[PDB]
Amino acid sequence: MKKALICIDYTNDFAAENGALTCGEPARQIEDTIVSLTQAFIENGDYVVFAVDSHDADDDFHPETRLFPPHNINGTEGKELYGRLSPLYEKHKHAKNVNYMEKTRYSAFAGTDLELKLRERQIAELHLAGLCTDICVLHTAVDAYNKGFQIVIHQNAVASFNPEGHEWALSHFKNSIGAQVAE
Amino acid sequence: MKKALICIDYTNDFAAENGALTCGEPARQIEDTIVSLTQAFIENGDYVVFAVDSHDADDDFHPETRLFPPHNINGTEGKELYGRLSPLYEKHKHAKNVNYMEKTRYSAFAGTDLELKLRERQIAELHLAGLCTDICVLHTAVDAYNKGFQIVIHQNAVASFNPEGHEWALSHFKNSIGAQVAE
Ligand SMILES: [Zn+2]
Ligand SMILES: [Zn+2]
Repeated sequence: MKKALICIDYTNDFAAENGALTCGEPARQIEDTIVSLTQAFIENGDYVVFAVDSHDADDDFHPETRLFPPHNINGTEGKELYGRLSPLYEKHKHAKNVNYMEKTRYSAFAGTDLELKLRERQIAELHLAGLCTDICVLHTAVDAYNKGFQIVIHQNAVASFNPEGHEWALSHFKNSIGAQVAE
Repeated sequence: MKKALICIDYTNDFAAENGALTCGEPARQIEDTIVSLTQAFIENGDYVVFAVDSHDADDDFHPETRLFPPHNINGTEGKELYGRLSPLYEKHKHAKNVNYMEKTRYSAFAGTDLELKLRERQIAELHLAGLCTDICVLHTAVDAYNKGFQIVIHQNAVASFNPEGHEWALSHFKNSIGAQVAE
């Protein structure tokens, strides 16, 4: 089918050692694999969306401001893509098949035009990568499922701080959502 | 603020011993709590939705069709509410604040008029109980979260066939989704 890759929240704040909300080693462990995956999609001409948590500094209306320290703030280094993913994007950010999409909830669909863009391009298969397996990847997958997309989870290109949550999520994807979980 | 209770998939097939997709004992273990909860909501005059999985097992177009045994099939006693929840419902089903709502995906919102009904009644706080904690309850909570509802999870009135999934889910509701997890 026509494919798209959604590369979720692979920012400094979620992966870097002093990430404002860092997932730590597991997050950095997938750097090479997710950079390779994303590059492969971009070079093969498939649709690639960098879906990135985006926060204003002064926003007492955002639900997450009740739960979390400031993170992925617009204009700060924390929001920048982590490691070798940041130059990849920089290299390709003008490409037609590359979309940088700011999002304000865990799911890449929520309050965005992701579905609009995907339908325009008649995309039927959504590949998911990024952080966290059992939060943003999960919610995105739930929306994708309910919206009728075929789903592929790249299990070596996703990670979470919580190993048990990561495991739980991969099993949920295979057994409940009926996604393909790919190595 | 205005409250509603969503009582999710508490049916024979998900709770009884011979149930087609039973969670077994944990699901039976919550019967007293979930019946007490639901009755308290009904008698207090709050909105109560019995959200019940309703499948045509004859639909190869349904994502679950080939990948789950027939469950909560219309007309079958497997679809009947479990234990004392069934006479409670039968006693109050006429009531203006009681709604029986069939659903075709895990989330109680997906393809239903749940949100319509909640808006009409100006519901601001959504209470969730039922089965399974990490499947239908989870998907329902993801949707409720993205749709901006305050969420209360009734810990002793939810259960899963998977203990690790159950614990993971309650921590997810409290920590990521910002729900109140009530004991
Ligand atoms: Zn955030
Ligand atoms: Zn079902």
